[PDB]
Amino acid sequence: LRANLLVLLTVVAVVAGVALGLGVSGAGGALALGPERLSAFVFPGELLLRLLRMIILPLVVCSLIGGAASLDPGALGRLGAWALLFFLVTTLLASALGVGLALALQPGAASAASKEVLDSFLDLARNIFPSNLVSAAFRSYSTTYEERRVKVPVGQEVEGMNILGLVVFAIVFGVALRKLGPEGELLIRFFNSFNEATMVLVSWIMWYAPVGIMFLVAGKIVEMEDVGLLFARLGKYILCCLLGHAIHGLLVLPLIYFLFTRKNPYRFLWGIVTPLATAFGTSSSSATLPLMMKCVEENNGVAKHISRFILPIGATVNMDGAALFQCVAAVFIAQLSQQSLDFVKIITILVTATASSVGAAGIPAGGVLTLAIILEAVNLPVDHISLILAVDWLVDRSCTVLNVEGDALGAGLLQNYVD
Ligand code: NA
Repeated sequence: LRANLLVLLTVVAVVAGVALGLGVSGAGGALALGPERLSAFVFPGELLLRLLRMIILPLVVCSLIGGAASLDPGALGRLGAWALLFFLVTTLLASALGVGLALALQPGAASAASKEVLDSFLDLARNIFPSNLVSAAFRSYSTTYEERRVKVPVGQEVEGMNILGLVVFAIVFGVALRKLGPEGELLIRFFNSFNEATMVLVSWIMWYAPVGIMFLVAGKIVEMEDVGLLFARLGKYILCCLLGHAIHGLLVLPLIYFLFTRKNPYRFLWGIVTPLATAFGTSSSSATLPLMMKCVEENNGVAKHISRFILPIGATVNMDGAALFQCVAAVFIAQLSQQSLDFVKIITILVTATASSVGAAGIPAGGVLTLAIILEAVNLPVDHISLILAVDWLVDRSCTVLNVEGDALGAGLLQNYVD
């Protein structure tokens, strides 16, 4: 049966990728391979990432326009308000859990070894309302400084898709098309057709997902080295992050889903195994978004409009795992510096992590850079980020899995709420 066949292929691909990476590293690794052969070996994962990122723009734009244009403005507003409330509550719970685990386990007991806040939030506001749509299709506004010796911000458009601005524009355009009446109907049809066509492409790219995922992990454990030393250095911190992610994903979110929707939450999770493993392989929520929409619509009973309206918004707003990681890292650095944490400091770490989780730049370091602003919100040293960079390759993937899982569970919860 194909639904189980794809899951079996994905699991086999992940296991074989880990085994192949360990074998290649044990046979000589990158030194035996060389940089040319290393890039050639990694290439299929890069190809999968390119295929996933190619169809992000038409999928998101058409899906959001169709979803907004298919609901009454009051109903759409209420649905969006409920979705935002769910996202905020889940992010707060994730941050609180991360802080609690970091304080309980004390990963900083071993002691064996940028952009401003206001500019970051102004950049977020600028990215919400893009200056140019075609430019927003592949560029985002970022603030840089010039020493005019007082530094002043300048800002320019740097590479990287502006998903948030496209999402906002698509929602507003769908609302306008709904308001038009008959005149807009044709356009709605057009966009709907376009979206369906993109879905067909996904149904093919999905079948290449396992073969890529294997390589996408194998090279990732071949490029790295000194696994034992890094684990001996940061075992407590890695355990804190991974345990927080596991508790939030396997206990808290399914508990909320069961409380609000009496159905089995793990049966729901079984239907999105492939997008979750794709998120782990790629470490990007936007790239695994199309597969998650496909699985949520097909494997689960979520309605088309609800899924295509909630999942694109959550893919940019809901970042539970990132908030958990940032809170854990901030607390860990606080214990490293022998500096006690105040209750006000806990409140502000929670609030800052939740606020800065929204609208991630999307680059692999985007979370890490975020922590810097966080560590500039409350006075803590920012050099220690170096050791955090030693293992970010795995923590980021663990974060991405949780980011997309929260989206899927929220879509299911809202679908039940409408029912
Ligand atoms: Na997300």
